[PDB]
Parts: sequence; structure tokens; C-alpha cells
Amino acid sequence: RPRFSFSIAAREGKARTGTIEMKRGVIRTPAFMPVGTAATVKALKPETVRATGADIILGNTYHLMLRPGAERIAKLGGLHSFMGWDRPILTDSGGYQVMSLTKQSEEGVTFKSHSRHMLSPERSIEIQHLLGSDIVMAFDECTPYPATPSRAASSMERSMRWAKRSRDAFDSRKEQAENAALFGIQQGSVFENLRQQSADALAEIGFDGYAVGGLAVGEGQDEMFRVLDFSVPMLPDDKPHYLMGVGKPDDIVGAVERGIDMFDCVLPTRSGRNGQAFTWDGPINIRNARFSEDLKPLDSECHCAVCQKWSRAYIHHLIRAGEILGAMLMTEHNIAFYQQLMQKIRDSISEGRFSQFAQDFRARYF
Amino acid sequence: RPRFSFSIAAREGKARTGTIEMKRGVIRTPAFMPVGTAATVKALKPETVRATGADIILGNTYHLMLRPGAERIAKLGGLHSFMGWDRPILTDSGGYQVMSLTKQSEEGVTFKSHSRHMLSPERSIEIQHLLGSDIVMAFDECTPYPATPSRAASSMERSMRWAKRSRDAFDSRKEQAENAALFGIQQGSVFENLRQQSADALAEIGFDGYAVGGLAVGEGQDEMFRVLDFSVPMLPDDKPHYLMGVGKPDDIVGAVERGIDMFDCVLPTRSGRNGQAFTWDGPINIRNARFSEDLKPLDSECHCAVCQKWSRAYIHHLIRAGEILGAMLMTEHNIAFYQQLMQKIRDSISEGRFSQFAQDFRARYF
Ligand SMILES: Nc1nc2ccccc2c(=O)[nH]1
Ligand SMILES: Nc1nc2ccccc2c(=O)[nH]1
Ligand SMILES: [Zn+2]
Ligand SMILES: [Zn+2]
Repeated sequence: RPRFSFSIAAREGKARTGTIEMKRGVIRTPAFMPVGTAATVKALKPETVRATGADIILGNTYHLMLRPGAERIAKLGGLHSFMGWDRPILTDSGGYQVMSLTKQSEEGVTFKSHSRHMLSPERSIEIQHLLGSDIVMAFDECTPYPATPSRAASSMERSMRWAKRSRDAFDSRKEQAENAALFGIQQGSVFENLRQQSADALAEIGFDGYAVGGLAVGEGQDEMFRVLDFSVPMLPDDKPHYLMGVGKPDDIVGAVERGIDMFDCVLPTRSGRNGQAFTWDGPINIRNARFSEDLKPLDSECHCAVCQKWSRAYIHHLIRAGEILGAMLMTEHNIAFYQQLMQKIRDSISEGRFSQFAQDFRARYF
Repeated sequence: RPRFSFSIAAREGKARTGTIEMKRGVIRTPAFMPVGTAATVKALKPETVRATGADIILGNTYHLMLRPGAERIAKLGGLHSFMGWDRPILTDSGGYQVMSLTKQSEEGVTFKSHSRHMLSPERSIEIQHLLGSDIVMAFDECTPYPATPSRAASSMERSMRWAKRSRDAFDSRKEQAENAALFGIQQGSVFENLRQQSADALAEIGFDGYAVGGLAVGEGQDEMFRVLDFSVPMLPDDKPHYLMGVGKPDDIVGAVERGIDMFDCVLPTRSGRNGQAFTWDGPINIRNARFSEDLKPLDSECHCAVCQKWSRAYIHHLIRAGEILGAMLMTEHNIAFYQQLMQKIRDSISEGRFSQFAQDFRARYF
């Protein structure tokens, strides 16, 4: 088990399928990472998360640095033993969440805990180290949407300076540099020239993987794909491409077609508790009266435990009754559905029939 | 597998240990029945409930007749397939919940859904049949606490008339009378003569088991035990004795010492989500700051999955963060703890050392 090794086993167009080997395990790509906000993938035990097929989960730094605190989790042995997940864990830098859920300067960002806090590239990298993150994300400044070329450039340029600092901060910490990986984050809003600048600077600094940031800011899928079309090719081909905050089945398939290898999004979990269930025939709102006496499983083909044991009628009842089990069952199904999606994606690419799979997927889902 | 067969395998004082054989399974007594309010044991999958050691669960008729409706559940195949629990299920008559969570008459009770509804002995028995209940409880009128001798007598006498009606309603339904069992409920508040009257009337009508009702109404454990001391002996010795709504470790041990064979209470589940965890050293509130960095499991001896994988510090974090997993883990532990309690009880009685076990239990728990 090497610190980090990305191998591409097959391609079709811009799409790629392969593996990322790390000390804590192998990550099959394209990969979908279930999101674990506060040291938990909402409503699911780690074993359940793994059982659905996930090889890696995403840990939210923002919430953890606040509660229960990075230093504390390190004192308890790290995020891995703390939450009972022994496989790889990717941690975001926290800057994003801060700018969403404040005084900003070239040194970093200061904010009030919804207490006062300072978060810089150095502190971000240290927090992720304290948590014991396997894939560390560089600390960046997200660019609001819409953004003017000038503003986008300033932010992108600041992010690149911050990327260099993240890099050095990471390399300066022996244990971290030797057991974990560092991903740089491309910015530049929807402007091609900025994206190119960011890509080259990122490549110039050198990272283990490259993320495409600033694309989950309210733009439509059409604009996102347009941006991906010219952005992903700018990134080093032999390293993973990670589309941050992007999920939603059809979004994922389109991004893979454009070269993305990694995904994360709260939709599976959040929508689940909200009553939305993903199926190959598109999403459905289980709370709708039409499911009150529907004995069929959430999805007719899904092989997840939920679809094997319970009906839509029962889950319909639980969600409308505000029952915790409803949240558990919906979330397990959705995450299982997402992993199943990724598996079909990896298989179709390995078999040189991903294009057909994508077409067939869209035809039925919509 | 007979319809109903209670066998006592061992005794020590008033305590008894044995089994109740029913079509859907064997129930080891003394037994604790996890409570499933709205067709679910809050925060737990049926397999998990079973894994903790439960042989039977209690289904709340009240909530089910309202949502999703008895007729509907019968249409979907019954409570068993609806919730994924194929073992025995005991259903309360619903009258209690109505008088708690309204126009009362000799024919029954009318109430407003917190819609208008009528619930009589006949309707109660039919609802439980529609749900597919294995152990049907007679429809009774609970006696408020405190209650005067006159009022207690009127209510007890009405309950006895209602017990006869429940009996006939049950026997008049072929499929139900042949596959399920019927338990009568003793009333009479804290008055010995009324309890005796109720017991004889109940015995006169004849039931498969006898419950001691009206004892979870705010009286202290001292008064409850006093009542149990003279009440339980009045009930037929060769049939199960069920103390309704009574849980809380020390309450259970004391009631077994006084001849009770069956228990149910929401404390395990409700307290769990509230942050209270039961241990052999007494209950603890996991939210307390003293557990923020406690790496030990909820309880040092518990063999439940939660205590094998997660620390008090993690569960402390989840509960304070309002995380669903916290509710899941706390509830699994508590129910597992309750089942472990019952096992130690059954074993000590089988081994003629229940008295010592009770003494040792109290010494440490308190
Ligand atoms: N740090 C960071 N995190 C993100 C998460 C989702 C979408 C976008 C981003 C982004 O641009 N930067
Ligand atoms: N039907 C019924 N249910 C109960 C539940 C808990 C305690 C007491 C009672 C009782 O007396 N009757
Ligand atoms: Zn499913
Ligand atoms: Zn435990």
C-alpha cells in the first residue's frame, strides 16, 4: 500500500476508470464520496455506508474544527477511530463552508461561530492533519456566482497563492506529507483564460490530484458542462479530477463524460431525509399520497437492503410520521443507489460501452 | 408451534422463568418488549431489535388506527410484513392512549384526532385483528391517579364488563381466536378489594394471560411494589403476568421478584434519544461535559455492538450535535442493555440465585 498511486485502467472519450491506492485502502474511480458533516454520514453507521459500496467518505472540516474541535479529535485518536471508519477520508479545507454557512484578508479568513476564529492556509492544513485526513484539500477562496472577470481573477490569483502555502504547509509536516495526499483546487469561475491560468499554476506547484472548484454555485447544468468541457482538459491527465459539491445522477454521468473521477454531494443524504428517493426512473417524493399503498420497493432494480425488505408504503408512512427509521432507510437507499450508479459507470467504461450507458441512463431517468 | 402455551421452567419465591410458545415464535420470560409506537421501534431496524435479544415487540394501536389506519395496514398484508418483523407482536387496546394523548360512555369512547373517532371493546379487538396482532389486549378504561374507592370501583367494574365484551368479540372471530391470544387487564387502582374483584372476574371470564394495569400513573415505586405484593398473587398462577408500561431496571427486578413475567416501557427508547444511557452502574446522561473525552464504551460490560465499536465521547458528540446516528446508537445500547438485564434475570432464576442477583444488582446500580 503506497501513500498515493492513481492508475487508469481504461478510457472511452474523456472518461476514465481506474483506482487510487492509499494506505487505508483502494478507491475505485469514478468514485462518489458520501458526505459526513459532523463526523457522521447522517442516519447511517459506517458499516452500512461501506455496505452500499463506498470506498471513501468526505469529512467536513468546518463543523469539526468548531465541534468537537480538531485538537480534541486528535486527542481521541483521530477522525478514523472516532467515527468508526477505517478507510480513506477526504477533508475539505473549511474555507468554503465559512464563506457560506467574516473578515477576509491575504492571510486568511476570520469568522464568528454561528465565537471568533481564524482560518488560514496553514491552520486549515494543520486541522486536516489533526483530524488524520487521507486526502487533504488546499485552502482556497471560493468565487461567488455570478462573478466579474476582475473579481474572479483576484480570487483565483489569491487561491493560487494560497495553494502554494497549502503545499508548503503540507510538505513541512513530516507525518502528513508521508502518509496523506494533497489536492489543489482550480478556480477562475466560468472564464476559460482564468481556468487555464489556475490550472498551470496548480500544475506548476504540483499536487496529487486536482479539483474543479466553484462549480456548485447556482449555475445550470448546461453552464457547468460548458465550463467542464474546457476546464478538465487543462488539468494534468495522469492525476485524479475531482468535481467538488457535484452530485445528482445526471450531473455525475455528464461530468464523467467530461473527465471527472471523483464526486461528493449532500443530495443523496439530505434529499433522502427530505423524502426524495432516487430511482433509475428518476427521483420520486415518497411522501406523495400515490405511495401510501405501494407495495413495491423504492426502486425495482436496486439491490440495496432497503429495497429487499421494505415497501414504498412503509417508508411513505415513516417519513410522514417523522420517524427516524424513515430517514435511515431513505438515506441507505439513496447512497446505495449512488454507489450502484458509479459501479455501472466504472463497468461500462471498462467495457467500452459508457457512451451507450449514458444515453440509456438519460432516456429512462428522464 | 401451538397458538399459545405458557410453560414455567423454574421458580424462586414469587419469581418465575419459562416460555410462551406462539405460532410466530417463542417468548422467553421474564420478557421485556421494546415499544414500537408508529409501526417502528424508534431509530432501529427490526433486525437490530432482534439482535439485541427481543423475542417480541409491542405495537401501539392508538397511533396506528389513526395513521396509517388499521384497514390500510390489513390491506398491505398486516403489521408483520408492513414493518419487517416476523415474530410475535403484542398490541395494546388503544383506550389508554386515548385517555392520555373525548366522550366516554358504557359503549366506549369517542375522541378527536390530535377528526372524530369511536373506540369500543368490539372496535378495539377488530383493529388489533386487522393489524394481525399475536397477543391482543382487552379494551379497558384506565383509572386516573389518585382515584377514590368509588371512582376506582366504577371504572374497574366497567373494565370488567368491557373485558367480557373483548372476550366474546375475540372468540367470535374465527381466524383471530385460533391464531392469536387474548390478555385480560386487572384494574382497581391501589385498593386491594377491587383488585381481588377484578382478578376473580377476569379469571371467571378466562384469558390466556393477565396484565396488571393502572400502575404507571405517577405513583412511586414503593406504592407500586406494595400494590404488586397483593395483586399478582390474585391472578391465575399458570398464566403470564404482564406489568404494563413498567420499565426502568430496578422497577423490573422488583416486579419479577413479585411475580411479573412481561414488561414494556418507552424509557429505553425515549431516554436514549434524550441522551440517557443505562449501565450496570446506573443511568448516565451522555450529554454531560464529563464524557466529551471519555474513550470508554457506554457500559464496561455490555456486549452490544455499540459498546464494541464506539466511545462515550463520540456518542456524546453525536447527541449534542443533534445527529440521527446518536439516537440510533443510544437506542440500540439501551434496548440491548434491557435484554441483557432480562437474560441475567432468567438465568439467575433458572439457577436459584435470583435473590442474590437482585441484591447485587441494586448494590451496584445505586
Ligand atoms: N474548498 C472548496 N470546497 C467546495 C465544495 C463544493 C463546491 C465547490 C468548492 C470549492 O470551490 N472549494
Ligand atoms: N390498555 C392499557 N394500557 C396500559 C399501558 C401502560 C400502563 C397501564 C395500562 C393500562 O392500565 N391499560
Ligand atoms: Zn434500494
Ligand atoms: Zn452497549
